[PDB]
Amino acid sequence: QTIRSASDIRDVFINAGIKGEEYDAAWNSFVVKSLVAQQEKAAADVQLRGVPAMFVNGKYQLNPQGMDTSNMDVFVQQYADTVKYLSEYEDGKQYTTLEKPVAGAPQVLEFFSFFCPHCYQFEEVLHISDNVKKKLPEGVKMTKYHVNFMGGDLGKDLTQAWAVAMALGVEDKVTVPLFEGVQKTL
Repeated sequence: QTIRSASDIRDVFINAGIKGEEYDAAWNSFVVKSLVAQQEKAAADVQLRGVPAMFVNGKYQLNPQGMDTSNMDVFVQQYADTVKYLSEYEDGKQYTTLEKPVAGAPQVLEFFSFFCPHCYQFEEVLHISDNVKKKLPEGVKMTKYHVNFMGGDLGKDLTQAWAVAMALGVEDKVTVPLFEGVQKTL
């Protein structure tokens, strides 16, 4: 169940409960085609240099380097808070303001890769994700986009695979199995 190829990614989806026909149907769908393009554009729109990264309303970029890292606990609590705050802490510290705002951007957008070790931690060690969306205000959702500038050929397939996950609404079912399958390969 390690992920070294496209078919391996398919296997993980199947073992998550998505049937191969549904996966293939979505893999080749218009919506998924459109989602891979938008994942790429949205990264380009904020001039994304790397992951993990998080942006609020196309306006603000979370700045974990300007956060209290005394310990893990305090850091996770402050990160989930800055997200709460901005979705309603001084500029240049816990967050920065984008020069040219991205209109039409999701309320809260995280960028990640199944290849990125700090992304695996953010998601399944620090639980930054779970922790921010447990404090996220009502009517505000967290979106996650996969980036294709990591992992070569396999990275692009994972970006299209994620588009399928979003297309079918099975993000919660495959996130962990996908992180595990790629990180095990490391």
